[PDB]
Amino acid sequence: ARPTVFRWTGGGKEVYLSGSFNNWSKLPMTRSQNNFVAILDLPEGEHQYKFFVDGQWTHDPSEPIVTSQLGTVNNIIQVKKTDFEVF
Ligand SMILES: OC[C@H]1O[C@@H]2O[C@H]3[C@H](O)[C@@H](O)[C@@H](O[C@H]4[C@H](O)[C@@H](O)[C@@H](O[C@H]5[C@H](O)[C@@H](O)[C@@H](O[C@H]6[C@H](O)[C@@H](O)[C@@H](O[C@H]7[C@H](O)[C@@H](O)[C@@H](O[C@H]8[C@H](O)[C@@H](O)[C@@H](O[C@H]1[C@H](O)[C@H]2O)O[C@@H]8CO)O[C@@H]7CO)O[C@@H]6CO)O[C@@H]5CO)O[C@@H]4CO)O[C@@H]3CO
Repeated sequence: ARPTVFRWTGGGKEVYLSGSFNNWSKLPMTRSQNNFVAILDLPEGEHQYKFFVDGQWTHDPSEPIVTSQLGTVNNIIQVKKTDFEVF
């Protein structure tokens, strides 16, 4: 697994990260420079995720998106060879 950084820049007071990599639980993100950050060690390959921002599910319009099998919109990124790449 590679260290991988998620950064929410869309504002809010309290933000959780939810994704395929945590079985769609809600990881509290750390407030940092007016943004929210979380760092996970993730295997190389595809990951879907979304944000829970002040009680509302939201995706990041600046990362790629895909429609899940549930009929919902997730972000989709690919972890590659770069420690601490930011998504
Ligand atoms: O919890 C896991 C989950 O979290 C994230 O989903 C959140 C999402 O981002 C929010 O927007 C909100 O979702 C609500 C949504 O906006 C509403 O539209 C409504 O959803 C309705 C759908 O619109 C509608 O399509 C229908 O859904 C049916 C499906 O069409 C049908 O295919 C089937 O779904 C089953 C799947 O086929 C199956 O794969 C399995 O789903 C899993 C996903 O594949 C997987 O990605 C993950 O889902 C994430 C998700 O991607 C995030 O965005 O986990 C799933 C397993 O838990 O299971 C499905 C059966 O449950 O069945 C459904 C009908 O049940 O109906 C709904 C009406 O409810 O409501 C949404 C809120 O419930 O919230 C979610 C978190 O809840």
